[PDB]
Amino acid sequence: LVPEKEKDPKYWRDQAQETLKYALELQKLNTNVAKNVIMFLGDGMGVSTVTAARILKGQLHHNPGEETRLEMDKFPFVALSKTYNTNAQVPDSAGTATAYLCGVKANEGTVGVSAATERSRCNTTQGNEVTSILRWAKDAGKSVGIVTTTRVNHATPSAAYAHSADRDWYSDNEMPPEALSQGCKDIAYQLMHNIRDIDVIMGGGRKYMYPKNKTDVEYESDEKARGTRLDGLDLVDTWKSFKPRYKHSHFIWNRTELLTLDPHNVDYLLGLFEPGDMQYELNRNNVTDPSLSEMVVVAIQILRKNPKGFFLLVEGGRIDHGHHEGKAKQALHEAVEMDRAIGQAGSLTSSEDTLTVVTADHSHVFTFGGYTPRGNSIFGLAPMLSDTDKKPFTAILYGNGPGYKVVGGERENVSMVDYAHNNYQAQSAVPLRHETHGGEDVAVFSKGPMAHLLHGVHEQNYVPHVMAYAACIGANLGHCAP
Amino acid sequence: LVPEKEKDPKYWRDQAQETLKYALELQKLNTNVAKNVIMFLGDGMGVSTVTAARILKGQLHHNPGEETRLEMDKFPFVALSKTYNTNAQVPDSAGTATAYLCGVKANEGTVGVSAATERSRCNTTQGNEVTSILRWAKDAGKSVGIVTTTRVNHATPSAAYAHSADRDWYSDNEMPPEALSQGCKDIAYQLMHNIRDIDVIMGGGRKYMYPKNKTDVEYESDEKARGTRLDGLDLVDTWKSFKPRYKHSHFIWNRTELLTLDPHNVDYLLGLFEPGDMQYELNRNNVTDPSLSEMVVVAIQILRKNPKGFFLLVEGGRIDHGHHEGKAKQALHEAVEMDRAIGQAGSLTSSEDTLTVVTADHSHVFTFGGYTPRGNSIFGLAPMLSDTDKKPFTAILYGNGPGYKVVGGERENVSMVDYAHNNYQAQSAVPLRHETHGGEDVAVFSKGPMAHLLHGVHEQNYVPHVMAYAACIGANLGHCAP
Ligand SMILES: *[C@@H]1O[C@H](CO)[C@@H](O[C@@H]2O[C@H](CO)[C@@H](O[C@@H]3O[C@H](CO)[C@@H](O)[C@H](O)[C@@H]3O)[C@H](O)[C@H]2NC(C)=O)[C@H](O)[C@H]1NC(C)=O
Ligand SMILES: *[C@@H]1O[C@H](CO)[C@@H](O[C@@H]2O[C@H](CO)[C@@H](O[C@@H]3O[C@H](CO)[C@@H](O)[C@H](O)[C@@H]3O)[C@H](O)[C@H]2NC(C)=O)[C@H](O)[C@H]1NC(C)=O
Ligand SMILES: *[C@@H]1O[C@H](CO)[C@@H](O[C@@H]2O[C@H](CO)[C@@H](O)[C@H](O)[C@H]2NC(C)=O)[C@H](O)[C@H]1NC(C)=O
Ligand SMILES: *[C@@H]1O[C@H](CO)[C@@H](O[C@@H]2O[C@H](CO)[C@@H](O)[C@H](O)[C@H]2NC(C)=O)[C@H](O)[C@H]1NC(C)=O
Ligand SMILES: *[C@@H]1O[C@H](CO)[C@@H](O[C@@H]2O[C@H](CO)[C@@H](O)[C@H](O)[C@H]2NC(C)=O)[C@H](O)[C@H]1NC(C)=O
Ligand SMILES: *[C@@H]1O[C@H](CO)[C@@H](O[C@@H]2O[C@H](CO)[C@@H](O)[C@H](O)[C@H]2NC(C)=O)[C@H](O)[C@H]1NC(C)=O
Ligand SMILES: *[C@@H]1O[C@H](CO)[C@@H](O)[C@H](O)[C@H]1NC(C)=O
Ligand SMILES: *[C@@H]1O[C@H](CO)[C@@H](O)[C@H](O)[C@H]1NC(C)=O
Ligand SMILES: [Ca+2]
Ligand SMILES: [Ca+2]
Ligand SMILES: [Mg+2]
Ligand SMILES: [Mg+2]
Ligand SMILES: [Zn+2]
Ligand SMILES: [Zn+2]
Repeated sequence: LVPEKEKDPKYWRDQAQETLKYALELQKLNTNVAKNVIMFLGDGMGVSTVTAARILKGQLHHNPGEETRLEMDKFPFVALSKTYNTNAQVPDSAGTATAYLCGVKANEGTVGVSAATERSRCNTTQGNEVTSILRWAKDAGKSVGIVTTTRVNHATPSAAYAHSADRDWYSDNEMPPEALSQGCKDIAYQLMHNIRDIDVIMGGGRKYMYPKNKTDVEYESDEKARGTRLDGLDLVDTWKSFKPRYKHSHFIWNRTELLTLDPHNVDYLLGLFEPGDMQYELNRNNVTDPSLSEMVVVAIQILRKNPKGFFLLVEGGRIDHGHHEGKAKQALHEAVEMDRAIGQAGSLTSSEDTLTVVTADHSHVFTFGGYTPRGNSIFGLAPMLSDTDKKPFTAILYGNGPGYKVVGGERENVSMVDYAHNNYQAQSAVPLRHETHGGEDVAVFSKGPMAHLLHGVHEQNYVPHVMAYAACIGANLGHCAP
Repeated sequence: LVPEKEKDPKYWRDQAQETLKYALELQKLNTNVAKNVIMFLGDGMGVSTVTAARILKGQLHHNPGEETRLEMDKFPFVALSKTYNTNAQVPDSAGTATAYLCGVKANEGTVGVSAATERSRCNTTQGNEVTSILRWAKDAGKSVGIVTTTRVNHATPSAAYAHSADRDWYSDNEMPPEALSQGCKDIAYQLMHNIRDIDVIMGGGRKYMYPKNKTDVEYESDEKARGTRLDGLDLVDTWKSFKPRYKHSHFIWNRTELLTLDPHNVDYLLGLFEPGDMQYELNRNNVTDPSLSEMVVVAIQILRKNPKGFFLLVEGGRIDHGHHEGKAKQALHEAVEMDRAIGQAGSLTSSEDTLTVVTADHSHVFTFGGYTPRGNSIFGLAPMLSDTDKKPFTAILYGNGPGYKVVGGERENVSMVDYAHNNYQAQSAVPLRHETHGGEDVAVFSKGPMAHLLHGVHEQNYVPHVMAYAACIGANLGHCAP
């Protein structure tokens, strides 16, 4: 390939010098207070995923891809974070969630409780609850918002509002008899009850709000889509029942309604768009369900109204479930979508008053290599066959996962399959039903007020302490001297 | 496990707040000029590797390891860098070397020349040479030094002094006939000939300095270790012949001589401790060959004398051949050794005048996962057996390494192997003679004067432009503007 400009050294020299110029300008720091704080979480968005998603964004624009700049690559400050859990070398989504949201690391499986709480032991929850940055923001008067493509009671969003001993306790249906008897409340219940005045809530997880065997509006025929609540409660009503009557509060379940809403009119918005998790972006129906980008836009429009500010938590989410199934095309595409929503949030907010942080809870066993040439598709094959089995191999390869396919002592001859298909599973070293997480460190991109405080290699619990300090919320309100 | 201190939230909160205080203290930036510039290059040290080497270091101290802090983890500033070559999506060791040393991105295989030079096309070299930061320093009066565990003529260090159309041209013995007739000179020749006043040069690669069929001093019996220069030159003598007589210039080949040298006496040092690349740190002979840290200590002592300053290029090196051979235990120990050398250099220099940068040329398809518990050995197994083949699997798994083991249609039952052996090769998805590189981005840790300028995600060619600007060398000397 080699573009003709990339053959000339002056091109690279000017490129670096201009980057040097801006780097020198960034010595003048943004010490302003963070009126708003927005946190993007790519579930499973390791540095390997970020690079591959960069190539994909550019390749979808008929470019080689390596030289493309993701919206998160345009953030000025980058830092790594150590994801290890108190119990787990390779962490889960729940324990990490307690770290970057509540400011404390916890055991695998727990949500919003310290390491003293034992998983599935409900009687150890009491006294060990840890509040999240969401609460600190609402307690400081700011509006709060949660947007995700996974269930609203999934592990990543649940750490914002709930304090449960097990992340699997989505509704009272999944709770064991002892847990209910000890007084534990399910995650869905805690969504409406813990913090009642949560301004914006959008995402999947509809079935966990309606009583059991109740028929779902979008899929009335689906037995899976039926409600799960043994309590016989309409939590959707319970949502508005805690809201003041004089305040306009709407519940929506499909995209047509979402686009029709006027943000100046809506003071509280609850949107459950699917019984379970929302579909992948490659499988989304254009008319019925909304994309993450549009969902983030309407949220900011609603939340911008509060003069005290707002906190918004967005989760790409589905990247995790994508890597879990070994379908790199699904996961990588989800990552590009979140990047678009990050760029849109840049047009809806100002860098002077809004602190934006893009990070991930953990990495994955996703590997992308094979000495591919410049421009070679991110889902493409290696240039040469393996010296051993004389068979070609994909550039994308997983360590462990369901992509391991060995036919009778021979690895799959990939030249005859559709490896570019959306649901193709790259080869694996160890067969597993689902691919595992990764203990590697993840990146933290930060732009805005006090983003230079997210420097270097530090722990994962450190991230929310920076945001809270910049916004003058939480425990350390020293950024604004009284 | 669950450390008892980590069960209390106040522990994490205090620790995070402490990180905040120093983060704010780093708002006072280091605008001093860089008298000295030290660059550590972990050959193949991806984000997956730094985390694993972190776990290893702490575990060698009978600790869990995840909480351990590598010397590079204590650097204040981290940044990601784009490694792609002009010809290759997944880069090689040579083209990357041209970027972070000479400031321009190049084709795979070319060293010290721009993207217009074609691999093995010797007649395209003239006019396309790009100078390195090593040259800018020696042209600026500072002493210069190269320390590596690979051959002194290998790909990574060669970009410092040489401008060759092919990295395989170690000596004239490996050069094709047309290259010689077109006037191309080998790398080893260019080491002594391109830059005559290179103060310190240490590493392997003896055979490329001595005439053909000669005898290696350490191994008189090995025919492979016998010299290879068909031109019949003693490049060691060529070294001293260019050095001034009034300046003391010593050549050493074993550890006993190196530790006996007095740095106050030595003005020029050439130390070749092996015919080829030096041994792994796990197989190094204590008396004959020195560790990288020992080489760095004495090297810094010699170069510190120059009052105008010094530049030192260090390469852990053997990390790459460790990943290539699929033996993670070899590579990881190599990485920890490089980290120790970073700590040694930290006491020998001051952060006020010395800019230290640690980066990598590329990544590897090396990943570790499996939801292992806290402390589980980095070379240990997963907690549970795979649901598919009902056999255990190692935590470390390679994408496409030689570790692929199928015994009669089934992957190897690892309960029967010594996965802790130093030469064990973790399992892979695709069998190859050597494991491939990785298109993932690498980290750049920076401490010292103007280290805050290596921020965010930028290209790989940008690293030397920061160092040159801080040291007031190269084209842009505006940092010391009158
Ligand atoms: C993996 O499967 C592929 C099938 O896609 C095998 O490669 C295929 O090889 C056949 C012959 O071996 C090729 O068909 C024809 O071969 C003759 C050679 O005499 C030639 O006249 C034709 O031009 C044509 O190539 C076929 O094209 C080729 N397919 C591809 C996609 O390359 C491959 O051998 C299998 N690998 C192993 C290790 O079994
Ligand atoms: C992978 O290798 C391991 C280790 O050789 C195999 O596990 C071994 O399986 C045998 C079955 O013949 C076990 O023997 C049985 O053990 C229990 C008590 O341990 C007892 O109920 C029986 O009387 C019988 O002796 C053996 O202990 C076990 N070894 C270890 C170390 O766990 C495993 O089967 C191999 N997997 C495959 C798929 O071949
Ligand atoms: C709406 O979604 C449908 C299907 O999900 C898309 O329709 C495709 O349109 C392209 C050309 O635009 C055709 O090649 C495909 O065959 C169509 N597929 C189907 C199943 O109808 C449509 O592009 C989407 N519209 C958007 C995203 O605005
Ligand atoms: C999405 O949801 C709205 C929910 O109201 C649906 O619109 C309703 O349609 C029924 C009859 O089907 C009418 O009686 C209601 O008045 C409508 N509601 C509103 C607010 O207009 C709508 O059908 C759905 N849109 C899609 C794409 O399914
Ligand atoms: C020199 O290297 C040797 C390894 O060759 C180290 O001594 C080894 O100690 C272990 C510990 O049980 C023994 O298994 C080996 O047999 C020993 N080998 C030899 C050759 O003594 C020794 O500690 C090293 N010394 C230093 C100063 O690093
Ligand atoms: C390393 O190098 C030194 C010098 O090359 C070696 O010391 C020599 O030892 C021999 C005996 O084998 C003597 O005849 C020479 O006079 C010594 N040279 C000097 C300059 O003193 C030494 O043998 C080597 N050490 C090792 C472990 O190989
Ligand atoms: C709660 O649970 C366990 C029994 O599962 C028991 O150790 C203990 O007595 C109870 N209380 C606390 C505070 O853990
Ligand atoms: C360089 O190399 C080849 C030698 O085979 C020849 O075609 C050509 O004349 C030369 N090209 C240039 C630009 O010197
Ligand atoms: Ca829907
Ligand atoms: Ca030796
Ligand atoms: Mg999630
Ligand atoms: Mg090398
Ligand atoms: Zn996760
Ligand atoms: Zn390399």
